[PDB]
Amino acid sequence: MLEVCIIGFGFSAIPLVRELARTQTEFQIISAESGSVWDRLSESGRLDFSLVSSFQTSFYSFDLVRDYEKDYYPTAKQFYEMHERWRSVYEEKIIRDFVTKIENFKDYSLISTRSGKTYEAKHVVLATGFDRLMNTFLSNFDNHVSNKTFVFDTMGDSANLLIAKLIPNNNKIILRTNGFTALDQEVQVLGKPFTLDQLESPNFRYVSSELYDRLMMSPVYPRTVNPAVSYNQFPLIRRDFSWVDSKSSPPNGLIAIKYWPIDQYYYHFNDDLENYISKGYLLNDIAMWLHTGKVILVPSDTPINFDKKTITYAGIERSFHQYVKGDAEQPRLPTILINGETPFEYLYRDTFMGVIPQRLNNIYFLGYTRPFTGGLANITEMQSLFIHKLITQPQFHQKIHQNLSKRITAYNQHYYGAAKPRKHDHTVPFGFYTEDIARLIGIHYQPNECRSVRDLLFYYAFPNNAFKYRLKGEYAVDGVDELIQKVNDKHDHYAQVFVQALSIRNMNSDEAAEWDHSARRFSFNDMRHKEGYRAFLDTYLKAYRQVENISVDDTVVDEEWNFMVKEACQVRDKVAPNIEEKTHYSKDEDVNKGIRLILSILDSDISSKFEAQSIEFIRRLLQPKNYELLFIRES
Ligand SMILES: Cc1cc2nc3c(=O)[nH]c(=O)nc-3n(C[C@H](O)[C@H](O)[C@H](O)COP(=O)(O)OP(=O)(O)OC[C@H]3O[C@@H](n4cnc5c(N)ncnc54)[C@H](O)[C@@H]3O)c2cc1C
Ligand SMILES: [Cl-]
Repeated sequence: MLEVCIIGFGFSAIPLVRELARTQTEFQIISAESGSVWDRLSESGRLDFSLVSSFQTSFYSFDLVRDYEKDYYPTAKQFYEMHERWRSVYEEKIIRDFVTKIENFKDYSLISTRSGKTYEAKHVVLATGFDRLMNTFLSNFDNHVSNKTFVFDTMGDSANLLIAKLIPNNNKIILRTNGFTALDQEVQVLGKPFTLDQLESPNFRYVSSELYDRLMMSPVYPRTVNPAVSYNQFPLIRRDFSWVDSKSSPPNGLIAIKYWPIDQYYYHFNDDLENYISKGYLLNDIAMWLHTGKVILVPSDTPINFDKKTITYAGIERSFHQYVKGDAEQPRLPTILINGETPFEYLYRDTFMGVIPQRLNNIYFLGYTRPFTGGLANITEMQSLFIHKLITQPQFHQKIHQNLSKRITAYNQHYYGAAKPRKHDHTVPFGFYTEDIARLIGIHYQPNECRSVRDLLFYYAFPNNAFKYRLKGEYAVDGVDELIQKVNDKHDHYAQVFVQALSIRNMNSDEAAEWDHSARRFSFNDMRHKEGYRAFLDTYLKAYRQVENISVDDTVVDEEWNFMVKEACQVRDKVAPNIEEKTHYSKDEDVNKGIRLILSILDSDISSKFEAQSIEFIRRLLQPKNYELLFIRES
């Protein structure tokens, strides 16, 4: 009987197939001839965009050890070409067919296919991805439409991409909204560029959940009164977060849009704009669009007449060309029968770590957990190690399964509390999830084993990417020592991130929120760095039109739109004048002082005013008081 059958081969399955091949475990892959969304986008010439996630978090460790030389955002073409390279390596292991049904029994499953052939396997892994309505819409979009109005009832990374393609042709965008969370995908730290995933230092949650909450949440929840942040200039961007009940922040179930702020876009791309646009680097700065009025936010109950295609706002009956509403993704699962009889109903909270459904036996799910920030690779690489160990080590399979229902209950109590289930439950902070899996497998690090300040920087501030856990032990990858060294040298050993936590250790949440927004450029949604890029935006629109071979008449003044913008931006016009120029920027000065201190004691042993108080905090990091995670235990 077949030891392992993997159903679906795209991107998520690659690291699991690698480990099964290494241990020479018997496996077979079954994957559809139709392919993936990337295949159909490639065939229609629509891989003309870029990822919302950094290279280090979006490609697997065994590629990074060869190819990493700098932080950057890959293109969609680069991502798909990597899928195809690995498909070519493993194609001899792939049967091209479509699984229609799985009958699950006590220790094996019977797999049915559209061709009529059946397969038996002890262990079955599903890696089939999601269906998304927005995908078809992206695949049929005519990007030459010009001088029209669009109404959106949803906002998300796919809607933000469509908006980026519409803005250059003088199209006007109305968002009927109940709020959204958007975050600059690259920020400045003392002028230097960092991708947002580098700033999260997740293991500081072990110091205390309250400290970590202060470190992370002021850009998401409306905690600062600073008139420069977008959620004070445009209050309709604020979401209702009354559902949150967990003390673990950012909460499981929070989602965010990641976008290019125009200042960092200028820094990277101004010298070769037409080529960068043609490669897929599109300016998608939703904060710049709100600043300029090219997008307006209106209340969710603003009335729409769908027969006449009008929306009524500011006393104006505004005609619109197209209405856009996204849909809920759903996992692409075949029929699955419990004990060969009872249809299985998929529920994220009823699985362990999104991988092990407790209602089935020896069936595992790979690729159905989504990261809050960064790429899917971090998640699926760790899931693959977890699945590989469950399949190949019976003692580990038993250790996890013997108390599986108790582990799931404990996980849900920790991360969701009494909150009712939500459709976005499957989204997790990536550096909590990777560390959780590492502790379950046993490839984690121990804070008490740090000897020097440099060791503490690696433990707490070096990002919890999957490759962090593949230097030593069971799942070691050749070349990770050099990769970690290069990343450390290019980021000053993450001292600047380490010092953030040091700086807010004694603040309450209001003080920490004010401190976060006291920088000359704070990380997220800083509306002081938009007006100065108006001339560049004109240059960008011209470049975009040249690449798409479009001529756009922008001579006609749309006074009606200008009136609607004025109504929509009343709060901005009252709040923005309160922005004050400052002589000193507390956060910039505090971080600069902290970096100098840390780099000066980098190689000091831990056992050997501000400096004294900082050294005391550092010594306490060897014995963090909030390390317990009850769902890791075997009891
Ligand atoms: C527009 C878009 C942009 C994205 N951008 C990013 C980004 O910037 N960063 C990031 O990290 N992720 C991004 N993703 C998410 C993610 O990386 C992709 O969704 C990725 O394709 C998921 O890989 P997968 O292997 O899980 O699924 P897929 O790539 O969809 O592969 C699954 C395969 O299984 C096959 N299959 C399905 N059902 C069956 C069956 N019953 N029998 C046999 N075969 C079957 C399918 O035909 C397919 O070939 C994006 C996704 C989309 C749609
Ligand atoms: Cl990177």
